[PDB]
Amino acid sequence: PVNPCCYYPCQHQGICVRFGLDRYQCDCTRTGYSGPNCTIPEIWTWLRTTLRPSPSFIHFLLTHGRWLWDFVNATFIRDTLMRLVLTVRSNLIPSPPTYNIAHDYISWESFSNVSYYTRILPSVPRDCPTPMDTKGKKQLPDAEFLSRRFLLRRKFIPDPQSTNLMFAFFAQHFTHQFFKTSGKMGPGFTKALGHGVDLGHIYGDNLERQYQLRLFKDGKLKYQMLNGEVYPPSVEEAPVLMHYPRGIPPQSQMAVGQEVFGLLPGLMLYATIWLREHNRVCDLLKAEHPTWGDEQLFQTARLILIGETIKIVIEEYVQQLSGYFLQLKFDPELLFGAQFQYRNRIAMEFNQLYHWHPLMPDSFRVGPQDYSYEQFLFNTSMLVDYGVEALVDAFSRQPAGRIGGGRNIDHHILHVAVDVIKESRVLRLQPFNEYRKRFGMKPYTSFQELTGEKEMAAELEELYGDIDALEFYPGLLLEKCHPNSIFGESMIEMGAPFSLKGLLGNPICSPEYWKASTFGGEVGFNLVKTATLKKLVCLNTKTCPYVSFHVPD
Amino acid sequence: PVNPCCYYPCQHQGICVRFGLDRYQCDCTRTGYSGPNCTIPEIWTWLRTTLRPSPSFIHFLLTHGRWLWDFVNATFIRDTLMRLVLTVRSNLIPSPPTYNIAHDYISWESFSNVSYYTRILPSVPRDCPTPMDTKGKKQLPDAEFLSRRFLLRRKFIPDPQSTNLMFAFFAQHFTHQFFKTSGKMGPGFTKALGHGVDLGHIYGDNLERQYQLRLFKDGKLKYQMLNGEVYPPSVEEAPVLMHYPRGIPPQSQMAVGQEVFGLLPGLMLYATIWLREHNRVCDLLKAEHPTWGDEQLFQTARLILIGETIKIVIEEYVQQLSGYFLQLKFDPELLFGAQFQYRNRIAMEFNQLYHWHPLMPDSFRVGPQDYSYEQFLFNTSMLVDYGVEALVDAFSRQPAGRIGGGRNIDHHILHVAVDVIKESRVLRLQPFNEYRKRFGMKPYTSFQELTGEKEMAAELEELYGDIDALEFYPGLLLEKCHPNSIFGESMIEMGAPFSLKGLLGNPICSPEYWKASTFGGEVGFNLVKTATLKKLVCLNTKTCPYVSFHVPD
Ligand SMILES: *[C@@H]1O[C@H](CO)[C@@H](O[C@@H]2O[C@H](CO)[C@@H](O[C@H]3O[C@H](CO[C@H]4O[C@H](CO[C@H]5O[C@H](CO)[C@@H](O)[C@H](O)[C@@H]5O)[C@@H](O)[C@H](O)[C@@H]4O)[C@@H](O)[C@H](O)[C@@H]3O)[C@H](O)[C@H]2NC(C)=O)[C@H](O)[C@H]1NC(C)=O
Ligand SMILES: *[C@@H]1O[C@H](CO)[C@@H](O[C@@H]2O[C@H](CO)[C@@H](O[C@H]3O[C@H](CO[C@H]4O[C@H](CO[C@H]5O[C@H](CO)[C@@H](O)[C@H](O)[C@@H]5O)[C@@H](O)[C@H](O)[C@@H]4O)[C@@H](O)[C@H](O)[C@@H]3O)[C@H](O)[C@H]2NC(C)=O)[C@H](O)[C@H]1NC(C)=O
Ligand code: HEM
Ligand code: HEM
Ligand SMILES: *[C@@H]1O[C@H](CO)[C@@H](O[C@@H]2O[C@H](CO)[C@@H](O)[C@H](O)[C@H]2NC(C)=O)[C@H](O)[C@H]1NC(C)=O
Ligand SMILES: *[C@@H]1O[C@H](CO)[C@@H](O[C@@H]2O[C@H](CO)[C@@H](O)[C@H](O)[C@H]2NC(C)=O)[C@H](O)[C@H]1NC(C)=O
Ligand SMILES: *[C@@H]1O[C@H](CO)[C@@H](O[C@@H]2O[C@H](CO)[C@@H](O)[C@H](O)[C@H]2NC(C)=O)[C@H](O)[C@H]1NC(C)=O
Ligand SMILES: *[C@@H]1O[C@H](CO)[C@@H](O[C@@H]2O[C@H](CO)[C@@H](O)[C@H](O)[C@H]2NC(C)=O)[C@H](O)[C@H]1NC(C)=O
Ligand SMILES: CCCCCCCCO[C@@H]1O[C@H](CO)[C@@H](O)[C@H](O)[C@H]1O
Ligand SMILES: CCCCCCCCO[C@@H]1O[C@H](CO)[C@@H](O)[C@H](O)[C@H]1O
Ligand SMILES: CCCCCCCCO[C@@H]1O[C@H](CO)[C@@H](O)[C@H](O)[C@H]1O
Ligand SMILES: Cc1onc(-c2ccc(Cl)o2)c1-c1ccccc1
Ligand SMILES: Cc1onc(-c2ccc(Cl)o2)c1-c1ccccc1
Repeated sequence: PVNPCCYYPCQHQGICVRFGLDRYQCDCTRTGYSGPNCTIPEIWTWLRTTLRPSPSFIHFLLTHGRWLWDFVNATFIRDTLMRLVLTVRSNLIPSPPTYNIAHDYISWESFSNVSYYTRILPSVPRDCPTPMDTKGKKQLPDAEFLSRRFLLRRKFIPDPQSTNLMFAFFAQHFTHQFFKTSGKMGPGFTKALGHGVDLGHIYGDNLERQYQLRLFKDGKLKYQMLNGEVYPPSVEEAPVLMHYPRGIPPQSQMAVGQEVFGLLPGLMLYATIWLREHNRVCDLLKAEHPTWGDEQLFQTARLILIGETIKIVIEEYVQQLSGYFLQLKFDPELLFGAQFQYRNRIAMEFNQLYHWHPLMPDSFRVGPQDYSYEQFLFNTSMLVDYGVEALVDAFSRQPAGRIGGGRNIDHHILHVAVDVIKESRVLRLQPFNEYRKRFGMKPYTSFQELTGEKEMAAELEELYGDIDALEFYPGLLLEKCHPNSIFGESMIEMGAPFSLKGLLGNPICSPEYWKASTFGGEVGFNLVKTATLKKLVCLNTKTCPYVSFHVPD
Repeated sequence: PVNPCCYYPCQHQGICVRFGLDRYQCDCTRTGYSGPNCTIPEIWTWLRTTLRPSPSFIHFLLTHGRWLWDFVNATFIRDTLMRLVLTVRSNLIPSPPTYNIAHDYISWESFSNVSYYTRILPSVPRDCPTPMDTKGKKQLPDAEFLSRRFLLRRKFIPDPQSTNLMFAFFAQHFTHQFFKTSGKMGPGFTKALGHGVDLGHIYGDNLERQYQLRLFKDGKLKYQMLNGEVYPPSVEEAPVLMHYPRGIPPQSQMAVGQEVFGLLPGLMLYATIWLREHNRVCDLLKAEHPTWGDEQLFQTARLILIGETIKIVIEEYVQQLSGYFLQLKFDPELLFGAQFQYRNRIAMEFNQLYHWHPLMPDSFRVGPQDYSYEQFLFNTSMLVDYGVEALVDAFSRQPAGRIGGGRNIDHHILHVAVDVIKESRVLRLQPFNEYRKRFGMKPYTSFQELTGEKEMAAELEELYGDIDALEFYPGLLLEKCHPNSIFGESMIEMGAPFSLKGLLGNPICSPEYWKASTFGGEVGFNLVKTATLKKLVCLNTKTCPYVSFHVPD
């Protein structure tokens, strides 16, 4: 008997449950709808859907009318809108978490065992004909044919929106503090148990690396000093597990907290500037707190860096991504009037969503010369050859690649985008239109409606067979971008809920932690409120390069 | 220079922070008060303190006027009051957690590392003359002299309130799912990382014991069958670490999930009745869900037992403790309108508070005969010699001891109460009057005001020297009880916030989990809503004994 839950009968977050041998029931409890499929609207939900503008229309409002938004930003509405953004987005995500790679249902284990990635939509039941439910081919398209013919960069397409490499590296570094899929345990499992902005990519997955990384005097961290400049220490002085090539000297590695940050120079760059920041904050704390032991200087400085990070990510990072005239604002007090769970756990769909490799260029330009991937990847010397200044300046000037549209992944990195597709299939994610539905959107009715063109659309229909079978990652990357934006709507309406729920679910944003005492008094609390990217690189530097998430357009 | 934070300058939850070499500042952020010590009231907080009745007065209201409360219970106010009780109590406890044995300040480590017990009030700074701050002797009273002369049961004082042993055993069994102090890591550390009603005392601290305890067919658990009755299996069939005496046969142990439950027969008795419940729930689920695999039957049955547990604990357990005419009610929807963090982490003061050993009698009466402690402790055969029925009947008939007043711990168990005092001193808890203050009450001004008499009061002043130095556990147990109640006010106003915050902070109470789908449809959801103690023992039994948290008065 065909498993009824593969027709996806339950609409609007209704929970499909199996009864008897061939029956099903939708749990519509607080879905706001009624009926056997959760399709009969309650009076208020009806009133809201009949008044609810198009997502692309609200994107239009936020991206037009500089005069109106000058007024909004200069008044209190700038706050109310922000509070609305935070609230309406974060509500789409379950809190506490619901599902994981092993359980398509609420369970105490999925709640307890934090080494799972969580899950927004359940799995595709294995007892169903199609691998995507019931629509599509009985075996769906090849992974590297999709990746090669639809994601492979033929010519470089720069970000229409100004995004630079100083941004993309920030996205990688920042992101790998909570995306640590362990090949040892398999797909849908994490080594980063913080599940948020804990700076586990600076301080480590465990207390071991942390102890082997900090200097234990004045709360600082261990550090080399090369050419008169401050850098991370080597495995000789701070011996911790870190992936490197098998031949480089030991005085040439560095110790950071994220095992992979030795590979790319941008990652180790951020490790450097953050570490300098931490030790500087330690200095500022000990200036006012001569009596504190080491570990309080450490923990307080860590909280200050967590605050600075969420601050910069919201007001500059997501600002650059959004293109909104509305100036986003990091004020945790905006949520003190709301029902909000200060708690995050990361979903499968959110790192698969976040694979933004098209941001990487054809080459890496530093100054007048040019480094290919083979020269840039794994390069041990470039980070210290050029001052941190010079690398920030060169990265913040070179454009980054557009993420949407398709055919904009360099051929070197392209293999990641293949594995993700295959990984999607092992994680058994639902069809693109089903996530599309769960994040408040309407499913596409044709491939040509998806891509906004006719060639890739025709071929996509030739491969998948039905739009309802398109896959999560592919369709998310082949969607048409908004006009002059860095990617289309699905990445907006899906990624934004995860990003904001993860940035403000941090307990430092709670009413309990969000006090000046938590950050060693007023100097550190204002140090979190006034943090900027320019302050972060420049305050830890001998000179100011061009530092920005956008090129000098 | 004397550490200023030992004067406890900060009032009303203000955070004492040290500046310079000899300065301090109180963080009064949302304490509702102003000023350098947090003593200047804001207008609304002033209006509330001038209208706030005495805690003992509200205790008077809740414990008098059966007619008025017949009306209140029969109407909707029965709900509003409950929502008030839940809200006002739970607000006293920090969420997310704040402190631990190692950090007297908010830190990412205290947030992350769940093997710590949390902490409501900070430690006593070590750089201070008195071990309790600044008031009292430079070395404070002996532990076993206090315990022997002030806590030792001279004659049995029965609970004025009807409490029986079927209750006290329930309190022990129920409590040891979240109190698992590990002697290996030291004081202020736990093995029960659930920190709540996860039934880790039925299913285990880890997935290992869990797998070695369930039968993996139809989601049930392993089980022996002795005399035609269902019991837990032995270490031969379910081999898991469990403390026992070093000589008893292997076919005489049993496997439960709490390592210590083999020792007392009441503990293993609850282990039995719960296990029978679980397997019965598995049967009920598979009756409607022929298609579910083993592990979904397991996880769903576990959630159902968690719901049954919180239900019984709130509406029967805490009811028996309270003596309130107001019928308490477990409805998680009462908090769906509130700002409430569905998240709990256990504090030091809450297991030290919960050491209720005076509930244990001089002897253990079963039927016409009587077993001394030496006969009852560690007894392997008594649980199976008498039917579970007969043990429930004998325990629910024998009175339990009053907890307050003092001089009511049996000499056998008395040593625990000594260690707790010493353990208090290693955990460096603050003075009794300081917790007294933080839970909304006024510090006692004299020992005779504490005990309500003159003899123990005079000697307590002779030992401690000042009431502001009296200790948490001792003063909590020497306090005068309310008239005809099981203990005084401090146990009420302190323990109630921890108990309710822990009972409703469970994620099954969240809006996300609290659905009929989470509990395998409607039969299990109503099985949680209609759970009672009588249903729990009787539905898993051949006959109904007298089962109640109170004697047949
Ligand atoms: C979060 O979840 C993950 C995944 O659930 C956890 O990591 C996994 O943990 C699993 C269990 O700890 C582990 O799965 C095991 O799978 C089998 C289990 O079979 C056992 O039992 C049978 C029979 O019973 C045996 O018991 C006795 C006891 O001593 C044995 O000697 C005797 O031989 C008897 O038969 C046997 O088939 C088997 O021999 C096992 O004992 C094991 O064989 C596996 O090796 C494995 O241990 C799984 O591998 C873990 N990893 C993954 C990726 O799933 C993770 O721990 C958890 N995190 C937290 C914090 O809870
Ligand atoms: C929750 O918190 C608890 C407590 O914080 C965690 O359990 C504790 O973990 C502690 C650290 O993991 C542990 O303390 C350790 O302390 C001594 C001394 O530590 C040394 O630290 C550095 C390390 O120097 C080492 O360098 C080389 C490099 O590889 C080592 O081999 C070599 O052995 C050398 O020591 C020294 O500079 C310093 O001087 C100290 O000597 C360790 O030696 C102990 O073995 C211990 O591991 C503590 O014992 C743990 N237990 C308790 C009760 O505190 C718990 O893990 C945590 N939970 C989570 C989930 O994070
Ligand atoms: C130099 C450019 C980059 C290279 C070479 C690169 C390479 C890789 C590779 C090889 C993997 C496979 C991971 C694994 O198997 O565990 C991977 C994973 C990943 N990359 Fe990249 N990447 C690059 C840039 C980026 C950027 C710019 C982002 C996003 C902002 C990104 C996000 C990720 C994520 C999210 C993962 C998977 C996370 C996990 O489970 O750990 N990468 N990357
Ligand atoms: C025969 C009756 C009882 C005996 C022998 C008994 C014995 C003990 C002993 C020996 C400890 C030692 C603690 C340790 O070192 O880790 C202990 C702990 C404890 N007992 Fe009792 N107890 C009894 C009844 C009760 C009851 C009725 C309660 C109800 C509150 C209770 C609550 C506790 C608590 C909370 C702990 C500490 C928890 C921990 O850290 O694991 N006990 N008990
Ligand atoms: C709930 O969803 C199911 C699945 O989409 C709907 O069931 C199908 O209805 C059509 C039209 O009558 C039938 O031909 C199919 O055989 C049904 N499939 C199954 C699996 O039952 C159902 O109609 C929806 N509920 C309502 C009220 O429309
Ligand atoms: C790593 O980067 C360094 C640059 O910092 C490379 O060495 C430079 O190479 C360019 C041309 O490739 C020269 O023009 C520079 O003069 C070199 N500078 C130094 C200090 O060596 C190095 O070759 C790179 N590593 C790899 C493997 O290509
Ligand atoms: C805040 O708390 C401190 C400590 O209780 C108070 O300080 C004491 O005040 C008395 C009277 O002025 C002095 O004799 C003591 O020497 C003070 N002790 C210390 C450590 O300063 C302080 O007065 C309180 N603040 C206010 C406004 O009363
Ligand atoms: C454990 O309890 C059993 C009771 O079931 C004890 O054995 C009983 O003891 C009483 C009097 O002590 C007798 O009247 C019963 O006839 C005995 N029954 C059985 C089956 O032995 C046993 O002695 C207890 N253990 C200890 C150490 O005292
Ligand atoms: C001019 C009005 C600005 C309001 C800012 C709200 C930001 C969130 O607008 C988004 O719209 C989407 C449309 O599909 C919804 O799916 C999301 O739930 C909602 O967060
Ligand atoms: C007339 C019945 C009133 C029902 C409401 C009682 C619940 C509120 O309980 C209150 O909790 C506070 C914080 O823990 C304490 O300070 C108060 O003493 C206590 O009354
Ligand atoms: C609105 C109805 C009010 C009825 C008057 C109730 C008087 C309660 O009197 C109470 O007596 C207690 C001792 O029993 C004391 O502990 C309390 O301080 C006191 O308020
Ligand atoms: C792009 C972009 O542009 N605006 C964005 C946004 C944030 C909040 C709301 Cl509401 O919208 C995002 C985004 C940010 C993070 C992840 C994924 C998308
Ligand atoms: C005893 C007793 O009596 N009433 C109680 C009560 C419940 C809610 C409010 Cl408010 O009061 C309690 C209690 C409840 C939990 C823990 C410790 C004590």
